[PDB]
Amino acid sequence: RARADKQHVLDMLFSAFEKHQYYNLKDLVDITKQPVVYLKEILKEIGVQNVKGIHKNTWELKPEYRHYQ
Repeated sequence: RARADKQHVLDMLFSAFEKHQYYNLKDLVDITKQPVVYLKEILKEIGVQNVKGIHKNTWELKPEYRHYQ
């Protein structure tokens, strides 16, 4: 089903995370005009969230169990 985008979308995340350890939702959509709700679900399973000074929305691929490399 939409898992094709999932595997292909992770490649885009690694490229984006390759330039910086943190990325907000707005930055991720510019890299992929795919529905955020779809991106958030992928980030929800392996991603993480962090609020900072001005509640900066950031996300990080949780590497705790990425057997895939």
